[PDB]
Amino acid sequence: MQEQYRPEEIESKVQLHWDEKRTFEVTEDESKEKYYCLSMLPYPSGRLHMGHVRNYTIGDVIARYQRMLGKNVLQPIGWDAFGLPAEGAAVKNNTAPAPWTYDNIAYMKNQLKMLGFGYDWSRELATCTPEYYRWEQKFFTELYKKGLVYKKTSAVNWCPNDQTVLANEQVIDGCCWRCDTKVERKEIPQWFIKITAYADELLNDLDKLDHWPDTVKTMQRNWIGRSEGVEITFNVNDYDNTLTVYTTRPDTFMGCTYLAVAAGHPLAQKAAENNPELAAFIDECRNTKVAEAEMATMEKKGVDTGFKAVHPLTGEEIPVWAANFVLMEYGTGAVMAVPGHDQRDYEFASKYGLNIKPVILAADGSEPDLSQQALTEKGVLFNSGEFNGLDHEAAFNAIADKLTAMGVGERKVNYRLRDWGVSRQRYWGAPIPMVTLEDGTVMPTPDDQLPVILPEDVVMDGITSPIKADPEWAKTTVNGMPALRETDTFDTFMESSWYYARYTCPQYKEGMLDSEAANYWLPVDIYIGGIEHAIMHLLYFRFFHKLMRDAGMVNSDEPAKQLLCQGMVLADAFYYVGENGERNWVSPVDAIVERDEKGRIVKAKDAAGHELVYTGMSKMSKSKNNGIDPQVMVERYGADTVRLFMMFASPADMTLEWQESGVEGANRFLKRVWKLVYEHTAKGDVAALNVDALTENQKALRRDVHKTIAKVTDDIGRRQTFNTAIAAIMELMNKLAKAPTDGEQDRALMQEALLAVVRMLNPFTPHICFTLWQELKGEGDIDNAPWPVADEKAMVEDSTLVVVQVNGKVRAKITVPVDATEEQVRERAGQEHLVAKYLDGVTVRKVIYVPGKLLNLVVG
RNA sequence: GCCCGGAUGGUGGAAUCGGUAGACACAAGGGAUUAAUCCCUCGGCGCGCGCUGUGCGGGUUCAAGUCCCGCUCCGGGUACCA
Ligand SMILES: CC(C)C[C@H](N)C(=O)NS(=O)(=O)OC[C@H]1O[C@@H](n2cnc3c(N)ncnc32)[C@H](O)[C@@H]1O
Ligand SMILES: CCC[C@H](N)C(=O)N[C@@H]1[C@H](O)[C@@H](CO)O[C@H]1n1cnc2c(N)ncnc21
Ligand SMILES: [Mg+2]
Ligand SMILES: [Zn+2]
Repeated sequence: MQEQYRPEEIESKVQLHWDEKRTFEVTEDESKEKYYCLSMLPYPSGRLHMGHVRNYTIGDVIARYQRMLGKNVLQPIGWDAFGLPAEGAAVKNNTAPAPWTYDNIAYMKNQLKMLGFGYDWSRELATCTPEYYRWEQKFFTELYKKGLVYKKTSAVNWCPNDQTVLANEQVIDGCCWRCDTKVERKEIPQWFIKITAYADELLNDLDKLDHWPDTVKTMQRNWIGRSEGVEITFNVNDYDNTLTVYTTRPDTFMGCTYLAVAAGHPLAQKAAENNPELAAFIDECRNTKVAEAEMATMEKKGVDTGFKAVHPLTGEEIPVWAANFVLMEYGTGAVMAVPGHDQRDYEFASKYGLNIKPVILAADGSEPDLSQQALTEKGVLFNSGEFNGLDHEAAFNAIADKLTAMGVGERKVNYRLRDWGVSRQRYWGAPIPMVTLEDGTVMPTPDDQLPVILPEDVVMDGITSPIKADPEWAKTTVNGMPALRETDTFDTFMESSWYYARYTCPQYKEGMLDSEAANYWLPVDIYIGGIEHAIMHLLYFRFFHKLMRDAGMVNSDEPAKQLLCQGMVLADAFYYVGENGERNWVSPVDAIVERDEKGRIVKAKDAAGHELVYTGMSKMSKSKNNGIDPQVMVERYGADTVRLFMMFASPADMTLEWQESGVEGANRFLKRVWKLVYEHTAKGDVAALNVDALTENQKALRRDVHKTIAKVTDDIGRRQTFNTAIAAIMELMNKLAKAPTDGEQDRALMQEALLAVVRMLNPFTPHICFTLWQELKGEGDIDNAPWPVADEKAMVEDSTLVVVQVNGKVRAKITVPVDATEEQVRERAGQEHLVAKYLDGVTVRKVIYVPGKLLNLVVG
């Protein structure tokens, strides 16, 4: 062992030992107890950033911790290879998307190995290979035959000149980010999977997931949005077709003064032939972007349709209106509007001067005041004909039964959750196995023709997909006649919805899953990822597990037992507009900045000379070009230093703002650990520790060693608060530094401490601890060595601290024996001069005493 | 807009079940050997003391960073970024 700590010589040597001896490669061992520690697989963007490093350091800490407890730990790593960013970069760099992705996988694999995460590299998966996507294609065709797949029309962003589908990200400030023209909605047929079939199952099973956080669960409940209500049907005067509308407040039905409808309705098109102003409004709604954010934020405009719907109960003609806020997707694409008891409809009725009818009494039983706002609260009916006097429950059922009896109404469970649309029209994705014959009939691709392989060797113009551009690729022969297979590709969430299952048997050529291997590992014990995936991915993740369960592939009802949603690693984001209106995102390292007195950014230039637009802090990504590469810091300070800093800076779940300051404390700390072991082991071997032959200084030191083990085991195991665990070890290291190591009992005690401390740091800093474990002469490799257990006899306290307050404010602190009564604490508290100062000339009104913790004397 | 989080010294954070606010670190200042290491000071205002202090305004309690009511600002998601 050298005196100086040199990471460059140590770390690469230890990583080679793990690869050659195959330390973290594991099989389905029936003797050992299993632990599946899963981190979410990355998109191969190009470089890693500190967002990636935080995610995988957390998982490797848990995987190494659980390994030391004596369990067969599976920590897999793969690649979510398909995606949009591969296509844009391929055209820009003059390559195909396939080789761009494999080079990024090659680069990032090296970075992960250099960081030294104990992964099972034998179970590696690239989702862009046909070995992977063959089984989801096979699963999709099986899903179609069960009746869980269907085709329908859906709104899509469409740049009209180029004639290509754009994503939400590619639209910016109205116009399209490539060319100068406004983006429009286009109705296009697409494949959907019936996730709403499993709506109640996904919703109700959140109760069983007790080890998931309430942040994620409450978000999913509100996303699914189950809702029991009534679909009311209407007739129109000079129009044949009926208008059906959904509502959760049928009690307020007698106060319905008008009806609102979305722009893409048959009634709106019928009326727009004669009416020129309505025709102008419908063509304006093309510019409405496909996103809930910009749909709600815009001003709630509208125009009168002209047609008059007949209110079934009152018999009154009410005007139909067009509107922006009326979603085509949610409900029936049409609503009853009660402005008297809905804040959205009140604003609409106030603007355009529609009738505002009050039909619900206030809490007191008096008529409502609707001069300022609507009365959203539920109550007793008035101004409702026969339904007057009824409460909310009776009014709901009475108007439901009436409209059911009339035959223009029905009770229905409605979900906010829509069906999962999986058709994309880009190249770099798994092809959808569906075939349109010469007949005209559409049917699944047969089993002999699976997998429908995507051709990797291609050239891309940028506008159209090469598989779509070439008409020869689509050709095939099914049922003894020509046919055209689907050129649309899958959503990238499809590949990430079952990758966790495929890790159990990735080289299994027989089917989608080997059930012996799958049921051994599954369900997942801990699933670590971003809070960014709270809803979207995690809902598909769960949904897809239930489909595989119903297929008879897996036993468990839920895929993951525990979820650890780490906070986002944030960073500043800057950009300047290019020559042809293209957003060039500049990195914070390049950007020269002039700050405010408070800290906020005011101006923003770069090295060249562009006025950069500051878009606040945001998550690190290649999209906004604000990711910070760990390769510089790893080569400077070492992987262990980088890893330790990410865990020490903040607790896992909390959102971190990235900063370079703090890294030097981790490097200095590892030098202090190295120095203390160097000075200890240089003296030589040690004697056997006599437990009951120690001084009070030696007894107290050993108490702190075992108390740190109890804290660090709890902080990692239960709490996942790694910053408090690392801080607890830093305290113990400072006490061990000050402790003298002269005699036999001192060095015997120092052996026990250093063996414990090196084991507790092994999860965080595995490279340095592997080296130090051999120098302390421990049994075998540290990776397989057992986790330290605290001794209950060693941690016994003789006395306890007690704080002495006077009217809440602290005046004294005293040491008192553990087994001590309230009177004994009061007597000791009286002897203190700072306590007795505020007790003179005043009476003790009340005495509060927390056993062995606090005393608060309330004084007049 | 809607849903879910966050705000604590110059800085990242600790206080685990309402009970000592600032552990453990970084940055800064000064000292001590002669880049590296070890010491000292470190929320604010006026001392081996007193008041005050956890984004802003109220409230409950013997006691509030923690619980309650009303806001501000900052982040995540918002169905084609992954
Ligand atoms: C399952 C599948 C849908 C996952 C998908 N392939 C994916 O997300 N790929 S990835 O490359 O963007 O990320 C991989 C992991 O890293 C986390 N992460 C990313 N950015 C940050 C950040 N700024 N801060 C913290 N964590 C981040 C992210 O949540 C994920 O767990
Ligand atoms: C309180 C007065 C009645 C009120 N006016 C009402 O009918 N509300 C509908 C229902 O009560 C609620 C369910 O979430 O959303 C509304 N709703 C139903 N479909 C849609 C849609 N497509 N778009 C926007 N909101 C909708
Ligand atoms: Mg602050
Ligand atoms: Zn365009």
